[PDB]
Amino acid sequence: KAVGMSNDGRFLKFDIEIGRGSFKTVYKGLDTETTVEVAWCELQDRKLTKSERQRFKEEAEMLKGLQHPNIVRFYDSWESTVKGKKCIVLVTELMTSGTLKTYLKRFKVMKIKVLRSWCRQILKGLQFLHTRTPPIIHRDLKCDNIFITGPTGSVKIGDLGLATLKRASFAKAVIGTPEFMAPEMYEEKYDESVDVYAFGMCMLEMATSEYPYSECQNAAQIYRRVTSGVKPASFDKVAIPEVKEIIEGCIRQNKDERYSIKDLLNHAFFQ
Ligand SMILES: [Br-]
Repeated sequence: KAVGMSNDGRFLKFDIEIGRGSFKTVYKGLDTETTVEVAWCELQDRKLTKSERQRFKEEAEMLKGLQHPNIVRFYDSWESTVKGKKCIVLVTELMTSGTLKTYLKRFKVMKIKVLRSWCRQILKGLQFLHTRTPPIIHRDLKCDNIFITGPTGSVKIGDLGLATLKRASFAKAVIGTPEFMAPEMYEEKYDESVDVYAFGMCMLEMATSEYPYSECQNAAQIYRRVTSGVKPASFDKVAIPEVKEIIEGCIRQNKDERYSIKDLLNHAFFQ
């Protein structure tokens, strides 16, 4: 049934595809030690630099020991080869129910009581990562990497291994839907506040049911609006005055003017 193994043989690869990217292919896995299914994701190694390659060798060990209700479990990482393609396999907790992006497409408008519930859980996980020693910065938090455990269940934060491959200082092709980014990401100088900006945009997408800066055609058009202080058109479509007020304080142009995770958890909306 398998088409791969984890060298030590703790988990094996199957020929069942779930997700796809420009560098990633997600297949089903199975832990032999705990008899539980996992996510086998191959990452083409040839595309990765030596500077980012040695990071994976060090970051993975730290990600292994992390345990949190709102964090997708990281198990192992190693370099792999199939036929003539070099790759790196990330093995993580399997998420079958999907993401927030698929939920927002499936159910259009999201309810207020479930929005409060999930956003709090995102902040619970974000606080966890920042309170680690040394602190962990997500860098690339978006709606399609916040995974649901069920249709009613809690949310978990994923793509932690993929986070170091965000490549903000890198030039990428103009294809598909352009991704928004924090003002200080383009300069590689960032901290905890970069995840707050990402959260504010995530809550915006959860409330308005649409992708921010959709009026723009390319990423450069988004850059001009983000760096100058021009907010997305969807921001005005927020019905709830309280939710809009929280978003506004998270998507500030200056990183020093943004709310802290502590402030958002202590906020009246999140009880
Ligand atoms: Br990952």
